[PDB]
Amino acid sequence: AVEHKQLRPLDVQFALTVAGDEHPAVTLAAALLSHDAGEGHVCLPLSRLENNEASHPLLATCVSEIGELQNWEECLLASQAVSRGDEPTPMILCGDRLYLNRMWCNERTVARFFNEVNHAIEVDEALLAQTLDKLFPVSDEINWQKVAAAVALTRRISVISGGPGTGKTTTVAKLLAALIQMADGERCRIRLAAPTGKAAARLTESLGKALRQLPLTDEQKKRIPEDASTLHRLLGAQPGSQRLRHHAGNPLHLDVLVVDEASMIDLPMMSRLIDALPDHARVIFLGDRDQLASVEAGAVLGDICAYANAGFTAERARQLSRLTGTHVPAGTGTEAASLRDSLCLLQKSYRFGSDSGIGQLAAAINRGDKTAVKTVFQQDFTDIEKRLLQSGEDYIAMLEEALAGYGRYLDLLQARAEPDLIIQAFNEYQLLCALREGPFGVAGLNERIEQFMQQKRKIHRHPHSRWYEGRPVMIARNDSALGLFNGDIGIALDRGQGTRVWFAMPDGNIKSVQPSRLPEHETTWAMTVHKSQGSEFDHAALILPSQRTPVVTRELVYTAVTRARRRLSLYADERILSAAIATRTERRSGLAALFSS
DNA sequence: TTTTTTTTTTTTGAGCGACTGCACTACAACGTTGTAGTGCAGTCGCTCTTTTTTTTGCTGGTGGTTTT
Repeated sequence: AVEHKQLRPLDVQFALTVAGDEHPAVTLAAALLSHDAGEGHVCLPLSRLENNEASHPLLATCVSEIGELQNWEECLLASQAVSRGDEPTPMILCGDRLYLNRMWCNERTVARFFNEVNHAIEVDEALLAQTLDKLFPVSDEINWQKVAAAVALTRRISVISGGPGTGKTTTVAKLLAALIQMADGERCRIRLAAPTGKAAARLTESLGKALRQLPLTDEQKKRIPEDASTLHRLLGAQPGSQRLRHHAGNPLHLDVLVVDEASMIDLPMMSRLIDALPDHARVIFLGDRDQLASVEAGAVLGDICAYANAGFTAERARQLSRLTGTHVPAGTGTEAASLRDSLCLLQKSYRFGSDSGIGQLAAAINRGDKTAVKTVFQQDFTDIEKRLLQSGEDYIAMLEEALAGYGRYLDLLQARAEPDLIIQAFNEYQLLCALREGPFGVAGLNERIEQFMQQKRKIHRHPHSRWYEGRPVMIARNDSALGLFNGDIGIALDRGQGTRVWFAMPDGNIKSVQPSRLPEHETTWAMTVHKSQGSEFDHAALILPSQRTPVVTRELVYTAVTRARRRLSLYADERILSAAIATRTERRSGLAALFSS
């Protein structure tokens, strides 16, 4: 890539410290490995290092041995920095892929967790089928949620892959209801994990409103899960040290663990969660397959769910047909039966069907760009609009359409109404941009919207006050004392006691906080796609820059499409949207070779 | 080029010198035994200051703060 050529000083200093007085081949390999680990690639194949490097004949002529060091494996193993996994070396080369020692340890831990410990819990099939028939009312055709709940309650470790609006939380509620109704006398300490606090709050309110609907008992309501915790808070991560409370000696005293949003879970946090689990806990992972990658280096959920396209096994198809009582198809071939059995694919979306163009566009994002052009082209399904953004008049037209997007918000702001309706009207329309600074970014679009509200008589703003009535703010760091998490929106207005910011709590109430008590506050007229994950908006509008950037890729446009409930607008060029679909954010990892053997 | 989380403390005196108890042999009183002197080991008090010393250019010299 363009960023991969501009070498960071960290990779150069790491290569000069690790290699030192060794050959320049080890220096170039360590620099390329550190640069690929900085971008998020877990493994480094030796074929790319051999072919796509111009210094390869130079390093071939620099080495001098009896065997001449023609292979990269002998040249790396001749140095004291690369071993086969026995000596405590920083770099590990085992399967013709060079990685770091920590990444190799976490990759082998994930492969051992998903290849060996995932055994089959044998339960009664008749009572499970009766609970699935009494919980799921649809029994006429094939329902993927029933098969997902059956394959999650059958095996210990299970991964549920599904997009937004497909009823994943209802599937988790039916799964937990059948889990408690199956084991009556056995105690079940259900635990819920989330990577972020706002997604944890959404998970708590969604599972509460899903489990209060289903009929339970007096002892069944006692075994309701209490709360969803952060992954740093469940394992006991400290700010100063990396020492965990449940690292390797005492595991977490849990029975079943549901980890929501596994797409934002990186490889070290996944390995630290795996090392904390006991030998009897059953873990259910949630997340989308085609969603955006993790925050730090690593891609766990994508490399897990890459084998979901092959299908199930021959025996597992008959097992699912005996459990669900319907016709479950089988997958052709068998490469890894445990991982292909533990996976599932959700295709039937309940909040949107084939009549809406949003789901068809989300299905056409993973396909070629001409499928997306055909999806936007014919009749637009009264849901998706596309506006070309090339010059300043297109920018003025985009701001004019954003005026109509925030029209109900400004109407409720000018009419001096209750703040709850103001927050409910603001949570229906949302702009999503890629970058932060410049003319195309967060700070550009926020300042342009503030200048446009200063121009037209819609929002009065004092230049020296910085806390005018009607500014939307968002928090950047968590604050458990105030009850607000990262990614929560607040609207500043004057109720009569002064300019205070109202936040919409997930418990149904509204909280008025002083702006002096806010730890962080950033203007949120246009959110980044990485920071808008977990939330949902009724009318989303994606804005992509004209300059080519590695942020705008297939998963970014997919998360921008799946962010919209009903209406979605686009402001991008044709060439940028055509090139962003083909350029997929691939992350090289050794999971595809370890799961194939 | 984007971005995630997190609130639990800990530990710290040792050498010098005496008190007391049990073992251990030397030697005189009545072969054996009681009294005396010393060695070794467990247990315990105790105790660890005091303080102040200065040259630096007021504007030393074409120097000089502030409004359009």
